[PDB]
Amino acid sequence: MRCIGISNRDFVEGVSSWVDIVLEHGSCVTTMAKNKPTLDFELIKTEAKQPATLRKYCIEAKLTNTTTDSRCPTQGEPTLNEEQDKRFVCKHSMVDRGWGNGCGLFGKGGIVTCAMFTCKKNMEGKIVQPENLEYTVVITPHSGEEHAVGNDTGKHGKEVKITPQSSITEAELTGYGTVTMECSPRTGLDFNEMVLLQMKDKAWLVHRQWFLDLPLPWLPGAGSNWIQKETLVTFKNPHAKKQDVVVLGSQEGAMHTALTGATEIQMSSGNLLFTGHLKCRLRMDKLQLKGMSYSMCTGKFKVVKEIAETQHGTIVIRVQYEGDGSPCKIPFEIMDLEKRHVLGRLITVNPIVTEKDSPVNIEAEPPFGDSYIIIGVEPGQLKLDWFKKG
Amino acid sequence: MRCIGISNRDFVEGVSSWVDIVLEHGSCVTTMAKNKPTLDFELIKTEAKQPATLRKYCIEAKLTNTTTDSRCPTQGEPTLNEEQDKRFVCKHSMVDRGWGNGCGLFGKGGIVTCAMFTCKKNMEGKIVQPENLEYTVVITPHSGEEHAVGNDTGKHGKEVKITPQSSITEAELTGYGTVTMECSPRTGLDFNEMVLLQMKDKAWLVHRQWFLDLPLPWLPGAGSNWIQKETLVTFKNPHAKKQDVVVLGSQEGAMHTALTGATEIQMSSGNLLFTGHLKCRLRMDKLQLKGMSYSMCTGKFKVVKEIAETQHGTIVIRVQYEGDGSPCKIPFEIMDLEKRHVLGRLITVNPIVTEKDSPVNIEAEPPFGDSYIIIGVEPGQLKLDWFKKG
Ligand SMILES: CC(=O)N[C@@H]1[C@@H](O)[C@H](O)[C@@H](CO)O[C@@H]1O
Ligand SMILES: CC(=O)N[C@@H]1[C@@H](O)[C@H](O)[C@@H](CO)O[C@@H]1O
Ligand SMILES: CC(=O)N[C@@H]1[C@@H](O)[C@H](O)[C@@H](CO)O[C@@H]1O
Ligand SMILES: CC(=O)N[C@@H]1[C@@H](O)[C@H](O)[C@@H](CO)O[C@@H]1O
Repeated sequence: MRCIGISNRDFVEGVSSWVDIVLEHGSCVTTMAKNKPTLDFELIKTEAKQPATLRKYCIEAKLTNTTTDSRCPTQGEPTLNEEQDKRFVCKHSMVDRGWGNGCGLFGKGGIVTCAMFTCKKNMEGKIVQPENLEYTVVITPHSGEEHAVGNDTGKHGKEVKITPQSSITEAELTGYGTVTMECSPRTGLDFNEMVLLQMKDKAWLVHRQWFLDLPLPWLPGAGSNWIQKETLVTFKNPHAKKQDVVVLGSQEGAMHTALTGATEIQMSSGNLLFTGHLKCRLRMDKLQLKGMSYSMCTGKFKVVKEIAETQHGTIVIRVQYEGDGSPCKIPFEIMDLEKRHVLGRLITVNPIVTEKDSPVNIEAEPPFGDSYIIIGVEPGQLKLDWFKKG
Repeated sequence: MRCIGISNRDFVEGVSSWVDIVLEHGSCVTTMAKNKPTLDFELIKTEAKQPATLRKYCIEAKLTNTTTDSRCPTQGEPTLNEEQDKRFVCKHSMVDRGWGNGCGLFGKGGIVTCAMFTCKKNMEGKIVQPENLEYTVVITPHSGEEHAVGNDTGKHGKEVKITPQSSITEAELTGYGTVTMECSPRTGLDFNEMVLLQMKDKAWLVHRQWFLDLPLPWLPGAGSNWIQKETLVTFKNPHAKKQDVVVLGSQEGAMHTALTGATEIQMSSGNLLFTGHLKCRLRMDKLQLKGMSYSMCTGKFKVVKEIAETQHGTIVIRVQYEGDGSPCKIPFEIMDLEKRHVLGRLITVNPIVTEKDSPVNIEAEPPFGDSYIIIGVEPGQLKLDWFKKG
């Protein structure tokens, strides 16, 4: 009864067997099948089991251990062994030389300045495969338990992992039997032309060329010497006196700007927010209603909570049984105004009392306008008035 | 003799009195005036004596102490006292509510999330006034001291501060008298439409509107609640379940990108690199050559260093006096090939020996092509061959 409360809910009625449903983060589905239990379905997680790094980008660097080799006007070209260390970034320039700084001659002497580049912070691009993602789905049967209604905690339901690969999941719905699932990872957005870009806790789904065209230092998906370090390094020699080098500073904020609200996916508890869909097929044949032998409850009920309408025109009520028959079925029927002609269906099918002092929640779909909610049988049979919106 | 060695040097000859010169970081000037000492001029610093902050921009923020007030479908509008704390950033949104999360009703209940914004790192924009800047200039007379040549240390010269305001500086050139200065801060780049933007050690000179159009949080030049914090804050409520807020991350690298090589000024030793010019007028009347009574040196000399050409066609030589007359003037003349007709002028005017064993440097301008450098008088008078470039 977890979908109750939730606006993006979806009512799906089975046949007489198989049922089709579509799940997506934030959406919920309630299935109905006749002679079968009502079930709530919700996609709770999407896990990537160690994908792949297309590339890694440095977004914040260091610049240290600066060295330099400067020749005299005559002495020719500068040389630093650092010019081979691929961790260093270098650049040649000329500077004035003369008696004043160690040369017999006067003129431009060459220089070469190098500095070790070090990455402080980075982001990674990953290649995603629905097929290979692992999905976690929660099934919560409409048992009517005193605390079932919209309980976002998971103890009222079974958690199922749908391995695109490994395949076809089966489920133990305690006291109700077994159900089966066979889903298909759906989605618009072509995925093999997209990339999961992670920056700490955040992460979007970008295109491939856009990601690869990124003007930043990088390491192969497969550190070993960053590539294109100059993108973040600058050399300066304004007055032909000496040459300085400097980094550019975190491109973190810069990146976010470029990712302006793109397909973000970032983080539902250090976890993924799957982009689109999950079409499934459910088979209930191995499932069965609970308590179809039970006696009709003959005692009277008392409204413990209060008929409250859901965003979809259904009503939810919580009653308490004070009779002496438990376990027993709850006499529930929705009638019209001339008291005779049933006008509404139960969503929480086959309502039953399990314990004297344990309330029972029931969701029903009353007709539009004026109706009656008759709980129990006379004696003190409850007759509640209801008017439906619109 | 500090300008010797330096490519951006500038030779300026006085009259018979006043002289005009232009200084700029990296450039050097050598002045000559006849019956007057040769002097080297160099603008070493430019100091801003506590300018003004037009505005201050936050380029890196925090987001903490997150709070929220969420009403039930019925309860109406959300309210947080944080909505008044100008340190907090807030945003209203709606979320699904129902029995499952604390409401008797079902529907959208309003929420309002707020979080305290804190600036981690910032940059300031300052309004610059040449007039009011203070300039430091080094005057280094061509004394010919054994270590004078291009000595970038300042002990061979006087440091003078030219206060645009306070005004007209006077100078004590020990043993040489006094000289005077009256400069004018020049520059293209209109300054009252520009701004000095500082980011730590770095700093450029940007335009006013560009600086003010900056899409970042800011504090008045005259903290008291940053303005436009949202520029760095984002709110999200994907599934109508809860609303999260998040900052955007350092815009440091982003800024640098936007400042692509603009008029940088950043840092010559935690100091300014003045953008353009400084036109001055020098009066030497109160100056005088040194040792114009001295005897002609009669003894012989020895070349201690070695005639070496400067980037401007001048030559520099260092000799040592072995005679017995000191203090005395050094017999120096440049002749042509038929040994009789002086072809070159001295830059280091009135060369004199001050101590037997203390070498003397002399800079001279030999004619183009073949010439003679005759040092001393016969006996062992030095006759050196020289060929001039081009
Ligand atoms: C090989 C070398 O140059 N070592 C120095 C190290 O001693 C120093 O702590 C560091 C910070 O300046 O720079 C270099 O790592
Ligand atoms: C949402 C709600 O009704 N609260 C209940 C809570 O009292 C109980 O501890 C838990 C276990 O069944 O389920 C829900 O969390
Ligand atoms: C007024 C208030 O909420 N105090 C808490 C403080 O105790 C805590 O250390 C900090 C970090 O979470 O957040 C807030 O400052
Ligand atoms: C550049 C050069 O010739 N070095 C000298 C140095 O020997 C001396 O200590 C100092 C003081 O006069 O002047 C210069 O620094």
